[PDB]
Amino acid sequence: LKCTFSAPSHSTSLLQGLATLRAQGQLLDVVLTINREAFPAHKVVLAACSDYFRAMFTGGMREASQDVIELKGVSARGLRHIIDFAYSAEVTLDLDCVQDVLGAAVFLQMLPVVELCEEFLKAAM
Amino acid sequence: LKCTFSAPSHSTSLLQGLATLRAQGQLLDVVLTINREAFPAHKVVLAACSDYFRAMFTGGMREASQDVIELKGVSARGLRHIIDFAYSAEVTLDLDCVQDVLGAAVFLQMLPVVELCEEFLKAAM
Repeated sequence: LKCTFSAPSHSTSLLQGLATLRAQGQLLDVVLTINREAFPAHKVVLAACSDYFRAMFTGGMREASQDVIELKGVSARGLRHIIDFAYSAEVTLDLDCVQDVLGAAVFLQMLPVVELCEEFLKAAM
Repeated sequence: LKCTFSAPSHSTSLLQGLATLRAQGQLLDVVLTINREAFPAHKVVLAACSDYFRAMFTGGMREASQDVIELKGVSARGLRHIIDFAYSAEVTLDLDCVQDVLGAAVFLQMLPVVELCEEFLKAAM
């Protein structure tokens, strides 16, 4: 009588739970820094939706093991939006911030955010 | 012109990413044990879908600071299914294992699994 059952709302509920844990400052295990600005996160969450972060945290230049990692290559504002996306599946865009977000999304290999930025640009033009 | 966009596929892709990281043995930060059987996991994933694990890993219990935690009273077979559900949104049930899985889901407050066990048992009879 063996049968497999699925819970279609589970991935959404799990994502919401991850975001409430970050907001409560709980179980965090990395702080990414851009210049002097600090971005706390869960390595496993970022690794699960970006092959860039996955490579960084599961191999790496001895940064894989660090608790505080200086991130080069994107703007601080871009990184802020990308992390908030990882925990929410959403991004809030305007023409002032889209350069930062889109550049960061390409660099950090988060194609769904690239596509959302392109949708925004079609509408804003 | 300011607008929020969402990616409906993100929570599903993220869940899949978490599952592949557990399968590769990557970024794990807890081992639960039942009679010396080891169950590795990511605390933040278990905490994001069970109020029991969230209390254990974020609270003032002695367990909150332990990397290896003994789960007294809990079914080892049941725990296996519960953790696999956390990472997959699925459970595979039959009449041989369902009692273990239901009992562990109730104890560990994995509420969707309780419902799925009840649905299987209602169908089986």
